[PDB]
Amino acid sequence: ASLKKQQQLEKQKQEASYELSEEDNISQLWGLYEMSREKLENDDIDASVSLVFGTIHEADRILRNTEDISTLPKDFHAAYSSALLAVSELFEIAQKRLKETNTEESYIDAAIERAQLGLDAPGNESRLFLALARAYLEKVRVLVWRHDNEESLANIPVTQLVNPYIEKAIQYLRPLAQDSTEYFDALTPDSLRPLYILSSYLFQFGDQFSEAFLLDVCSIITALWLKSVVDPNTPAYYKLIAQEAVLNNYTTFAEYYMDLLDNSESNVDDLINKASSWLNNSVDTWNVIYTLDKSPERLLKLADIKMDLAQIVQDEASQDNYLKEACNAIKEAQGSGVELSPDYVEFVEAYS
Repeated sequence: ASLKKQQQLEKQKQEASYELSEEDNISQLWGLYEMSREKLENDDIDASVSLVFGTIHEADRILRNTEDISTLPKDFHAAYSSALLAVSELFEIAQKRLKETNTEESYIDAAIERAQLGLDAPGNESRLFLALARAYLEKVRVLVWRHDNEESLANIPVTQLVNPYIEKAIQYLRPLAQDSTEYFDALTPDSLRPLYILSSYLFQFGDQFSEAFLLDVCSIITALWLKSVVDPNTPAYYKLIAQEAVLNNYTTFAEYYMDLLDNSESNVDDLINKASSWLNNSVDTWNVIYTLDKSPERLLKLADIKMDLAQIVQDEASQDNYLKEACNAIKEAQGSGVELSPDYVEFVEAYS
């Protein structure tokens, strides 16, 4: 029940740890950051950088003109943190405006430090939790890169390096994913891009996590992507970005079960059903995507999903259906002028 939602939710957090181990000026800070994201979306990244540094300078100015900085709301630290992270994100251009002793990673560290400073402030915490999560996740990505490229780190296991920030990210994502956290406009598909770092980390090093941990953390991710666009009046364009991430997450999870299949001999039945289930969640989401953006090359993706179903299903009747659906999707794509790679071409020939 409702008390069970908290009893199980609590078990998720437990296994998770074990597994991983005036004022109106605030609204206007956010506006500057939001506008920087509008420019980024329009691919004018120089302007996006200007708006970002503008946000930071305005944050500094609010701070020095505030009698008591401990009264600045969480949303102030959240906006400032988000601006700092955006400098890291756009660092290739942003570095041009800075002294040479500056790094992308240092801006990620600052974004983390600034959001953490908000943990103490008054006010709604949603935007802060999102800022914290986004910054922790960019830190993960950079640590992965440092692990592959810095000689000092070569012999430290990636997971050892990175799990503490993965754990912190999940600590702040989990509450945002709850239905008790009402939607809020900083929760955009754009803002959730760092969720890809978490997904692939889990995928790439899933071999060290329980199944239950994966299912727990993956449903957090899915829940967030979906929430960023549940308002039925979200423009299709944004719905698209979220649904493609959800689809990536479903196919990734299917592939994880299919991987266990292609090794271990137990329990094929269990593994086949779970894999199929995610593959079918994929078809559903793909269909949702296809209504949002009917584009013939997408049919090749449907075909891939159906071939995976064909590959693992245990009854011939279903297998024949899947293969036929794949074939039909591939032919229609081609009939709509989509270039078929030799793979696909040969599958249509091999089939009929």
